[PDB]
Amino acid sequence: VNSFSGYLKLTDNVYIKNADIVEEAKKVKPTVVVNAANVYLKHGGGVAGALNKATNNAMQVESDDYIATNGPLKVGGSCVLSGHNLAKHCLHVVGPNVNKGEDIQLLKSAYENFNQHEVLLAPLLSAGIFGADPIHSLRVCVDTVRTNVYLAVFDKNLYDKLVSSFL
Ligand SMILES: Cc1ccc(-c2nc(Cn3cnc4c(N)nc(N)nc43)cs2)o1
Repeated sequence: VNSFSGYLKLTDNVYIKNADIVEEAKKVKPTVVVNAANVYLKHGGGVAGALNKATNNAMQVESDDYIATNGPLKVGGSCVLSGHNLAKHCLHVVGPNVNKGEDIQLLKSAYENFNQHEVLLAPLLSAGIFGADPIHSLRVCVDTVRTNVYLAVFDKNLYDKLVSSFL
């Protein structure tokens, strides 16, 4: 038993809520929050910009040091860094961004990173400004992640469609 509340159950291990991921992380302070990162860990917009802003740019400073030491992530890849004031840890995961010509098939590889953590709060990968269909995205999540994932979907219209249009 944990501190998540108000989630709709999708499968044995997947849950969903219409929530801003920043407000949810501040309220729950989970062990792991997932960031929808890019390979450079440049947290400009979407989930990444919003999480970074809530850490007063400390996430960006820690990320720049990580890149200066290790180089960029892979599309489909991840790294674990601090969660700052929002979580114990932040799992930065790079879903494919279709507006940059990135391969949609790498979305499954991105979600595989979640399996290294028993419980996560996370956004839908490659949704929002990353330009994938949040619904194909939810199907890959459900068919790939085996650990306990609490999804936050910010857009009410999108949430209603995903909960409805789910097979
Ligand atoms: C077609 C359509 C309508 C809305 C959207 C998008 N949603 C996202 C993901 N996202 C961005 N910011 C946040 C945030 N603060 N909280 C959560 N849970 N998700 C976030 C990217 S585009 O796409």
